[PDB]
Amino acid sequence: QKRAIYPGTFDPITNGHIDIVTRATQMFDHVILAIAASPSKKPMFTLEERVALAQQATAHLGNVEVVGFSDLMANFARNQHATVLIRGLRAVADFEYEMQLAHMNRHLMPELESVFLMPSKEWSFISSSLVKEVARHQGDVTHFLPENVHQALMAKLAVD
Amino acid sequence: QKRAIYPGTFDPITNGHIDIVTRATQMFDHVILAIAASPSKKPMFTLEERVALAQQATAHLGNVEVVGFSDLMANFARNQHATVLIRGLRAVADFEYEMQLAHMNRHLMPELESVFLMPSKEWSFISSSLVKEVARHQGDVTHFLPENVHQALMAKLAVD
Amino acid sequence: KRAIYPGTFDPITNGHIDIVTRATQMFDHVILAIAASPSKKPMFTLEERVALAQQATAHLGNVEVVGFSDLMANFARNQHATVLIRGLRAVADFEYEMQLAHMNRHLMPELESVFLMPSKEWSFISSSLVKEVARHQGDVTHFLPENVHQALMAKLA
Amino acid sequence: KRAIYPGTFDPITNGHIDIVTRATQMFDHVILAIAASPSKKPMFTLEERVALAQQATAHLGNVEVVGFSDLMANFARNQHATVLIRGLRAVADFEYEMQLAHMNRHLMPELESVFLMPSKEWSFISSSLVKEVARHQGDVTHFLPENVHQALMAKLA
Amino acid sequence: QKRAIYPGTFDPITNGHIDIVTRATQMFDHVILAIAASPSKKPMFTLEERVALAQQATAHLGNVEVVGFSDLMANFARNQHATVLIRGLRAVADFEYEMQLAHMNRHLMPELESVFLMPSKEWSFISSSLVKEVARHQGDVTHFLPENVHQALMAKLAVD
Amino acid sequence: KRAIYPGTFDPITNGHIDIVTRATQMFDHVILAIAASPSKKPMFTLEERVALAQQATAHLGNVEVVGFSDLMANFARNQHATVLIRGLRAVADFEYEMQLAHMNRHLMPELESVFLMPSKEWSFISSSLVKEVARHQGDVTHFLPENVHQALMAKLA
Ligand SMILES: CC1=Nc2nc(N[C@H](CC#N)c3cccc(Cl)c3)nn2C(=O)C1
Ligand SMILES: CC1=Nc2nc(N[C@H](CC#N)c3cccc(Cl)c3)nn2C(=O)C1
Ligand SMILES: CC1=Nc2nc(N[C@H](CC#N)c3cccc(Cl)c3)nn2C(=O)C1
Ligand SMILES: CC1=Nc2nc(N[C@H](CC#N)c3cccc(Cl)c3)nn2C(=O)C1
Ligand SMILES: CC1=Nc2nc(N[C@H](CC#N)c3cccc(Cl)c3)nn2C(=O)C1
Ligand SMILES: CC1=Nc2nc(N[C@H](CC#N)c3cccc(Cl)c3)nn2C(=O)C1
Repeated sequence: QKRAIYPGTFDPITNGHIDIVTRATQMFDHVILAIAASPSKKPMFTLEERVALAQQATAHLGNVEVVGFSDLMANFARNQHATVLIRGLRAVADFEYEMQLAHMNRHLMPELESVFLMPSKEWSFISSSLVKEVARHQGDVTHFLPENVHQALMAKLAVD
Repeated sequence: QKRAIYPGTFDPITNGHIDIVTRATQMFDHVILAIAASPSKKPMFTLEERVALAQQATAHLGNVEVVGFSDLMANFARNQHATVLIRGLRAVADFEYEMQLAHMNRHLMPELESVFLMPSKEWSFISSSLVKEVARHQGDVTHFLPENVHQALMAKLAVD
Repeated sequence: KRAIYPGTFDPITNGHIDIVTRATQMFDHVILAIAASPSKKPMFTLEERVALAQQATAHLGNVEVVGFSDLMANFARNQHATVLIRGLRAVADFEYEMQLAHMNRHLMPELESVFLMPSKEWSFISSSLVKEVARHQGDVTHFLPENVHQALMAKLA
Repeated sequence: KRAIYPGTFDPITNGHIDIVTRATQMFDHVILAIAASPSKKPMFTLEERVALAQQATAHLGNVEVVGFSDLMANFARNQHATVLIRGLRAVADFEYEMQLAHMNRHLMPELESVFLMPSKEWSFISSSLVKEVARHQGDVTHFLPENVHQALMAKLA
Repeated sequence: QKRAIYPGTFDPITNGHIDIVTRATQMFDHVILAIAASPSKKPMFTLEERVALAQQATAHLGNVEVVGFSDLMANFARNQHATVLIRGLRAVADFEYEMQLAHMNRHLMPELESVFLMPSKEWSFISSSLVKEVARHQGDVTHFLPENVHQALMAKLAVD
Repeated sequence: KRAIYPGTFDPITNGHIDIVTRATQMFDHVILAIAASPSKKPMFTLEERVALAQQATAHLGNVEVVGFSDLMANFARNQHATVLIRGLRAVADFEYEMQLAHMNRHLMPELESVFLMPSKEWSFISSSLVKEVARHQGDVTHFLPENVHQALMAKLA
C-alpha cells in the first residue's frame, strides 16, 4: 500500500503534469496531487481555481486525490503517510535544483524517497511559466493544456 | 531573398550583439534587429534610447533594420515575412532555456527556423545584465560596448 | 510490483548498494540485472559480477541477482517488471539517461523508468574511478562491499 | 548560399534527415558531407554511408552527398561553402560543438557555424544508440530511413 | 605573504561557507571574509548581524578578518592588497555564472586570480537561500549552521 | 607553499602554459606533473612529454617538470605538495573534476584541489582537439609552444 505525493504550484496544470501523474498512478496505489497554497510568486490562478482544474483534469484517474498544502512538502508527505515524493524531469529541468531539493527533503524526512519520472517527448520542453508567458502575449497554447484549463486560461486573460 | 529577425531586449546593445548581427548579415539578405518594447523587468534604457543606440551601432551594416516590437517574436517574424529567427549562443548561455524557446517558437510558427550563432571568444562570457551590474557598481565596461552606447550608459548612471 | 535495476556492475559499488536498498523499500521485488556488456570490455566476467552482487545483497531479502545479454527492455518484459530503476548522481549522466529511457519507452511503453538519487557519500564515485584508483594501488575499501574489495585486490594481484 | 552539413553519419538517421531538410529550406545548396572517420572505427564503409545518405535524401532536390577525409574547414573552402550546419539536441554536445566551431573559425574565419535544433521526435536518439539497440535485436525501424534500416539489418545478419 | 578575499552575502553564514573559508586559511597567509553590504535582494539579516555572526563563527581561525563592503569585489580586492579571490564550487553551483564573474573580475583586475575551492560532500547540495526557505517553512536546518547562526535564525523567525 | 599541476600533457598546450603561469604567481613552487597515462595510449612517450614541458616552461623560474606513474595523491604527498591545481574550461569537465577532487581528498585530506580558469583564448581547446586537427594537416601553431609544434609536426611526418 504505497502512497506517493506529487507536489507543485500547478499554475495552471498542464499536459506535462497530467502525463507525470498518470505514470505515477500506474506505479503506486495512491497518488496525492499536492497543490502549493502560498507560493513565493503570486500565482495566476487562486488555490481554489488550481484545485478545481486539477480535480477535473484527473477525474478519469481513480487513485488520484487533489489536495492543497501550505507547509513543507516533506511535512505534508509525513502527514499523508506517503513514503514517495514524485518529481517530473523534463529535458529542460534544472537538475542542480532537483538535487538540492531531493537532498534537503531527505535531510528533513530520510524515509521519504524522491522519485524522478520522465514525461513524454511531447511535453519535455514546456513549463506552466512558458505556457502563461506565451498566453499573456496572445500565443496559441491549446496543445499544452487539458480542455477545462484552456477554457479557464482564456477567461482569466479576457478580464486581465 | 531570406529575411531573418534577431530579437532581444538590447538593454543596452553590446559588442556581443554587434558580433552576432554582423555574422547574420553575412548569411541572410535582410536582418531585422528586433527590440522588445515592454520586457517583464523594467529596462535601464527606454525603447527609443535602445532603438537609437542600436541604429547608430549598426549603421555601417547596410542590410540591418532596427525595429521595436511588443508582440510574440514568432508573430513579429510572421509579420516581417521572416523565416529565420537568430539567437546568439555564448559559452555561458542557458541552453535549456534556448531549447524551450525554440520548441515553443516552432509550435507557434513551424516554418520559422531558429538559428544559433556563436559569438567571438571575446564576447562569449558577457551579457547586458552583467555589463549593467558592473557599470552600476562603478566598474570599467568600455571594452564591451560600442562608443555611442558607452557615452549613453555614462550619462544614464551620472543622473541615477 | 516488480522492478529491475540493470547495469554493468563492474564491480558493484556502495553507490549501487545504496540505490538497490532504496528500491527494495519501494517495490515488492527487485531484480538486480547484470548486463554482460562485452563492448565495455569488463574487468570481471559476468559470473564473477553475479557472484559478487549476490553476496553483497544477501542481507536484502527481496533482491534477486540475474545476468543478461538481451536488450534490457526485452529482459524487463521477461522478468514481468513494469519499473526500470536507474541511479542519478549528476547532470552529465542525466542526458544519456534521457536517451536510454526514451528508447526503452519506445521498445516497451508500459515499462516505467524511475530515477533514484544516491546518498551524498556515493554521489562522486563510479565503478570506473574505483578501478582506476585500485590499479594505482589506492585505497578503495570505503567504496566497496568487503567481498568486492577482496575480489578486486585478487584480480589486480 | 552554399552550406555544408558534415558528420560521420554511421548510419544516417531520421534526426540527420530532419536537420538536412531544415537546412534545404534555408540555403540554396546543401552538401551533406560524410567524414571517413577511421578513428571512430565506423560500422559502415564510407561508400556504404555515401550510398545510404544519397538514397535517403534523393527526394530533396538541393542536397549533394559527398565523402571526405580532409580537415572539415578545408573541405568547406573547397566546396565554396560559407555555412557549416551542426545539429543540436542537448547541453552535453553543445560544449564539444563550441570547441569545434571555434577551431573551425580559427582555420576559416569566413565559414559560419550554424546550429539547428531537430524535432522533439529525434531529440533523444543518436547513430550510436540506434546501432546498440540493433545489435541486441531491438526494433529501430522508427528511427531510420527504410534503405538504412535494411542495410543495418543486413550488416548485423 | 598572499592575501585572499572570500566575498559573498553570507545571509546567513552556513557550514558550507565555514568549510570553504577554513580550506582558504590552510592555503593563504591572510583571508578576508568579505560581506556584501547592499545586495540586490534585501537580506534577511542586516550587515551588522551578518558581520557579528561570521566573526563569532570564524573566531577559532586566527588568520580570518571579517569585513563589510559595498563596492565591486575586484575594487575591494585591490584595496585590500589581495591577489586571490576565493569562490566555493558546490556540486549544485551555477558554473556558467562562475565563468562570467571570473572573466569579468579578470577584465577589471587582471592580476587578481579567481580560485575555486570545493566544499565537503556534506555541504555540496545546500545554499543560504535553500536553508532560509526551509527555515521560513518551519523545517529543521540545525545541521547546516554554526550554533550562533542557528540561535540568531530562530530569533529572527520568531518575530517575523 | 608547494603546488602540483598533474595531467597527461599529451602534448602540453598554450592552455596548460596559461594555467601553470597563473599557478606560479600564487604559489612559491609549482611541480608540473606528467602522468604516464598508458590507458589513454598517448601520442608522445613520457620522456618526450617531460622534455617538451621542460623547454616550454624554462622561462618560469619556479616550475619543476616531473613524470609519474603513481596514484596522483601519493605523488603529491611525496612532492610535499598541499595544493593540487586543475584547470577549468567548461561545465562538462567540472563533473569528472568533482569526482577526482573528492577521491583525492579521501586519499589525502590535507591536499587541497584548486581550480583555475584559463584565458578566454584557450577556453575552447584541448590536447585531443589540437592532435585531431594536426592529424588532418590543420594549422595548430597558435595553440602550442614553438618546440611542441615542431615535435608534433615531426611525430605526424
Ligand atoms: C525543501 C523544500 N520544501 C518545500 N516545501 C515547500 N512547500 C510550499 C507549500 C506552499 N505554499 C511550496 C511552495 C511552492 C511550491 C511548492 Cl511545490 C511547495 N516549499 N519548499 C521549499 O521551497 C523547499
Ligand atoms: C515563445 C515566446 N515568445 C516571446 N515573444 C516575446 N515577445 C516580447 C515582446 C515585447 N516587449 C519580448 C519580451 C522580452 C524579450 C523579448 Cl526578445 C521579447 N516574449 N516571448 C516569450 O517570452 C516567449
Ligand atoms: C535502449 C537500449 N537497450 C539496450 N539493451 C542493452 N542490453 C545490454 C545487455 C548486454 N550485454 C546492456 C549493455 C550495457 C548495459 C546494459 Cl544495462 C545493458 N543495451 N542497450 C542499450 O545500450 C540501449
Ligand atoms: C576543427 C576540427 N577539424 C576537423 N576536420 C576533421 N576532418 C575529419 C575527416 C575525416 N575522416 C572528420 C572526422 C570526424 C568527423 C568529421 Cl565531421 C570530420 N576532423 N576535425 C576535427 O575533429 C576538428
Ligand atoms: C563583476 C561583479 N563584481 C561585483 N562586485 C559586487 N559587489 C557587491 C558589493 C555590495 N553590496 C556585491 C553584491 C552582492 C554580492 C556580492 Cl558577493 C557583492 N557585485 N558584483 C557583481 O555583481 C559583478
Ligand atoms: C583519484 C585518482 N587518482 C589517480 N591517480 C592516477 N595516477 C595516474 C598516473 C599514471 N599513469 C594518472 C593517470 C592519468 C592522469 C593523471 Cl593526472 C594521473 N590516476 N588517478 C585517477 O584516475 C583517479
